[PDB]
Amino acid sequence: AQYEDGKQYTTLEKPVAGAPQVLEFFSFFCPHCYQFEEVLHISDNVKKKLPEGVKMTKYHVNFMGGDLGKDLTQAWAVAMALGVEDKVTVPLFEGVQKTQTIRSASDIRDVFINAGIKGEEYDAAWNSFVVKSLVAQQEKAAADVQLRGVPAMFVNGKYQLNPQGMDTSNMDVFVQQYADTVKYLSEK
Repeated sequence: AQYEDGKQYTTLEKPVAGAPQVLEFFSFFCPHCYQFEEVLHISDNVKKKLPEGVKMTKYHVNFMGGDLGKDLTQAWAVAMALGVEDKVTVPLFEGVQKTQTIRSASDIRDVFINAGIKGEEYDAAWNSFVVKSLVAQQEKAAADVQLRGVPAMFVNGKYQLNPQGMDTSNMDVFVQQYADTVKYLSEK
């Protein structure tokens, strides 16, 4: 066929029940993730092609960057709880990978402050059980699929995108193949 299991995607031989429809994992320490977000704009092009009645989910992971990796998973929970993902994603990626000015939880906090989140509001969220449970969700979703690498995308808890099987000569063509593959898997 044109889309073949083991080529543009793989099937999980243990499917995950009740999973989010489109579920993407990343790390602010992850070099391809930086490309995916700032250069390729994957999440965004996928969304533009998804049918509707299908919502998109993105989670941070712990297994890169040790202690700071964990802080970032908690900060991303704060971002989700406050609905400020689209204001902190770029400065967090650049702070970790470009300027390398993020070295502590306080440095992560500064990014939110600079993005206009008030200090008390950030700290309140950081310490809240709603954020604790949101951290728990991120961990559980990753555990459910035995996640050992990012970037990663899963459709309906049964299919895993396989970008290694796509031409990268042209960055735009790669992105559409990626997005079109997600749509195909979505309609399966």
